[PDB]
Amino acid sequence: NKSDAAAKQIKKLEEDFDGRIGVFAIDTGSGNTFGYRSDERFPLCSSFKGFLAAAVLERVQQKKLDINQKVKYESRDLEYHSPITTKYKGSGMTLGDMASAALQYSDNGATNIIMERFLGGPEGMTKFMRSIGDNEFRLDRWELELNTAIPGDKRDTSTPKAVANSLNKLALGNVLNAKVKAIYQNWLKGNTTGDARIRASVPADWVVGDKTGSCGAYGTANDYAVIWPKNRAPLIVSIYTTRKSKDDKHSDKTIAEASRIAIQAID
Ligand SMILES: *C(=O)N1C[C@H](NOS(=O)(=O)O)C=C(C)[C@H]1C(N)=O
Ligand SMILES: [Cl-]
Repeated sequence: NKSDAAAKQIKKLEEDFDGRIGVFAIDTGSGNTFGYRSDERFPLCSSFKGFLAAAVLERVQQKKLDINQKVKYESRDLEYHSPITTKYKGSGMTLGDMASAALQYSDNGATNIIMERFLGGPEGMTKFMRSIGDNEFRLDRWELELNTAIPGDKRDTSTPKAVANSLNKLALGNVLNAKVKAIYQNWLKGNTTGDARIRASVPADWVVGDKTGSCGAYGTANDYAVIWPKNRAPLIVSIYTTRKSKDDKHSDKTIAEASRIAIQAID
C-alpha cells in the first residue's frame, strides 16, 4: 500500500523534472524497505568519497596505516575543489584529517592523494567495496574524470540499494570495530555539503550523517545518509538522480523531496 503510493510519487517527481530517480531506504528498527529503480545504475560523483573514508579507517584498524601519520604534498598541483588540502599544503595533514576532508568537504586532492598512496587507486577502491560484499559498486577513473555522468556508461557507477546496504555495513554493521566505527560515524555527522538534501527532509532534531555527490553534468546528484531519529532505530536512505540533458542543472529539492517520500514509505 504505502509502498505503492510512494512509488507513484517518485515517478511523478522524475517526470516533473524530466529526469531519473533511484531510491533505497531501510528502517533498521522494523525491517521496512522501499526501493524505486533500486538496482539500476547511477553515477557516484563525489558520493564514493564516503566509502573511501571507510576504507582508510579499515586500513588503520588493520594497522597498515596510522591515523596520525603525516601526509606531505608540498609540491603537488592540487585538483580543482581542494579547499582543505590547499590550506594545509605547506605543512601536510594527518591521514585521518585528510580522509575526513575527503568526506566532509568533498576535497578532490585528499581523494586522489589517498587513492594514490594508500588504497591502490580506483581498482583498490573497487576491491575494498567487493570485500564487504558489494558486487555493484565500481570506480574506474580519478578525480575529476570520474564525474562525466554520461548516460549508459557503467564507469564510476553504483546502484541505490548497494549504496544503502554498503553504508549500513560500514556505519552500522561490524566491518569496523566499535571505536573506529564511532569515528566514521562522527565524520558522517559533521558533513558540510548536505544541508539542502536529505537533512532538509527530516525534523531538525534528528541526527544525520551523510555524503553528497554532484557531478555537475547531466543534472546528476545524490545523497546517502544514516539517520538517527529520537527514541528509535537508525534509518538508511540512498538518493540518486540524473537528468536527460548534458547542460541540465541538478535539483537539491527533488533529492530532498524523494527523501521525504522514501522516509514516509518505510516509517
Ligand atoms: C563531487 O562530486 N564534487 C566535489 C564538490 N562537492 O559537492 S558534492 O559533495 O555535492 O559533490 C562539488 C562538485 C560540483 C563535485 C565535483 N567538483 O566533482
Ligand atoms: Cl592521478
